[PDB]
Amino acid sequence: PPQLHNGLDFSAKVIQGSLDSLPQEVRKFVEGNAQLCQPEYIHICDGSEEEYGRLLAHMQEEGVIRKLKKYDNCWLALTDPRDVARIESKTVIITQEQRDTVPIPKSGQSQLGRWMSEEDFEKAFNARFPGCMKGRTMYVIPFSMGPLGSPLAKIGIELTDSPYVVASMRIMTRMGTSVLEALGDGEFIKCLHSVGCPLPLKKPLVNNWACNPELTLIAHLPDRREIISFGSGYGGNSLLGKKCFALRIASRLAKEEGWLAEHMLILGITNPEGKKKYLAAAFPSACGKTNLAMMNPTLPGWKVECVGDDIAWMKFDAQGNLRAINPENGFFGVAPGTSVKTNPNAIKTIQKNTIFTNVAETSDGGVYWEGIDEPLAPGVTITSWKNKEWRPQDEEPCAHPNSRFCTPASQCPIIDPAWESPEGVPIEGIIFGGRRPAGVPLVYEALSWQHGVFVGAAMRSEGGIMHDPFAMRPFFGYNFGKYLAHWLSMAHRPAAKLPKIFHVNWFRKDKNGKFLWPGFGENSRVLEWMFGRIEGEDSAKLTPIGYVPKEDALNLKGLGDVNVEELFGISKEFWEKEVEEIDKYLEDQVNADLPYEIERELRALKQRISQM
Ligand SMILES: Nc1nc2c(ncn2[C@@H]2O[C@H](COP(=O)(O)OP(=O)(O)OP(=O)(O)O)[C@@H](O)[C@H]2O)c(=O)[nH]1
Ligand SMILES: O=C(O)C(=O)CS(=O)(=O)O
Ligand SMILES: [Mn+2]
Ligand SMILES: [Mn+2]
Ligand SMILES: [Mn+2]
Ligand code: NA
Repeated sequence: PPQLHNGLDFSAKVIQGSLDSLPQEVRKFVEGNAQLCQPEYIHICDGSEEEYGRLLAHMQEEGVIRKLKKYDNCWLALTDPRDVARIESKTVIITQEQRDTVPIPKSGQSQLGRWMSEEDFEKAFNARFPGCMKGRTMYVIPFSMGPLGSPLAKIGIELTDSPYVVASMRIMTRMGTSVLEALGDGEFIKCLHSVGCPLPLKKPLVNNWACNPELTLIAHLPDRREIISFGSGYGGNSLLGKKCFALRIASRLAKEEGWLAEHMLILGITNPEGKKKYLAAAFPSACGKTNLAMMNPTLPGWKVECVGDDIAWMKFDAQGNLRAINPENGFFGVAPGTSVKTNPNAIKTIQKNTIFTNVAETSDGGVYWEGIDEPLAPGVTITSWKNKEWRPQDEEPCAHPNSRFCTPASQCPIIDPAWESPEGVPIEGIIFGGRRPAGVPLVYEALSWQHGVFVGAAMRSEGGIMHDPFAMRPFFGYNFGKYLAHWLSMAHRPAAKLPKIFHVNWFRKDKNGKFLWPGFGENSRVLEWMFGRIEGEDSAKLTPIGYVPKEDALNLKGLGDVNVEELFGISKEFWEKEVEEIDKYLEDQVNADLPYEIERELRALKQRISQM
């Protein structure tokens, strides 16, 4: 009799599964947080189809989702307009020393992370979590990041009061009983989440979407293997396996253990000769990873296949190959801009078993968003994401710009045969890229590994303004300076077969703000060039910024009107500005934690530019 009364025994409140079936430390995790959060019910997720349909029915009954009648088992959730995206300002990492998490900025304001003390977090935690799940179900999500059972997979337990989180996590991860069995008495990442709206409600509910914007806080405690998230039900704030776990926690572990957790798509590309290579590409959010990951190549005889569109875990094998796996189980893709033109393969994926968030609904029960490129029949009407009637004449979009689809990976018609291989896929090329409207040509190749890493460090998003090194600005699990040092150390691994490093720019514009490159499926012409360069073809011309394609090295047939002078042009004047800017940025944001080799590469680039 380990108790004097009932104890912390929550058995009486279990409505799915059994606490007795849980590994000991898992049970402890549940009951400790049950005591803190005070849920009315505990639901231990098994991951079955039966559970999933019952969950969707419950949410349908609760008014939390709408069935999209035009498609097969597709659903729509509409959110509070205050809870529409992963929120960087409320995202923090707790460590003993600030500098372990983020370099100390000379300006006194860091773009590379957001550190919170243990003391401050404890106060914030205590002001948020006690009784937060009152009147709600605590769902227990046992999930594997990476192929189930594999020793490279990592397991988490997410406790959440959101059924929307459960349904999405079932798509985005491998979840259920088999995960608990794979876990045994092993280590797991502790993931705690609440929408922060205990019953009875204190503030009004908008669009049946529970959230607490004012108290929204997404915290990480890597030393405790803990992710603790409050107040948002949206994407990266709530699906804790994705950014919180597979990037922030995992990059820190990767640093300690000799691997890599990165914001990268993984694709397999096959040339007309049937030769296949795998490539990894880091672009910032909103810069087109998912379009490339799922590309339909315009060039005949070329094939692209998707391993993953968002997150990559990578490490060397015994033979020196950099091996990559997608730790996700689905795609959580931006809906607006998705079309037959921009992503035909996504269009084919998302018509069954898919959850949409903040897109518009058509009167015949279908989905709509800006950039969909499909006219509707006259008479068909649109309900916006704000649940109002909508006309193309309105002063606002029918879908939120960050509206999403959530879709099973295995459903993708071009999903790669090896997308679940526990040994991972051999990466032969790493592609960096972002939005650079000026100065940066379509593609270049790095001069060396060290130059490659410098190229990643100098990536940009948002109109070529915001620095987003390695597409990881909001995702570093630790000090950026040390992350660079970790990337640089890869060149010292004996027999390491280092991938070639490229930088792309789909976004160069002319003087009128017109895109100089067609992009999307046409980016196959760029990947072809990369493929050949990996094969060691004599197709490259040396410049101050790296190797670029020679004249006529790129297949431009079918695009005879491309302004090649402007697209591939390199200006001494522009690049002088570029180095000066990178210098100020690294001085301000990285300073004492900058590895010497990065300083050297900045000097080397400046040097080559001075000889123009
Ligand atoms: N001009 C141009 N735009 C592109 C191309 N590929 C993608 N885009 C744009 O990039 C945006 C879509 O990419 P997203 O799905 O938002 O980016 P992502 O990297 O998948 O972002 P997350 O899913 O948030 O990580 C849209 O604005 C597209 O128009 C291209 O080849 N050319
Ligand atoms: O912002 C991103 O990079 C995303 O992939 C969406 S979310 O998972 O952070 O919501
Ligand atoms: Mn009810
Ligand atoms: Mn994406
Ligand atoms: Mn992303
Ligand atoms: Na809703």
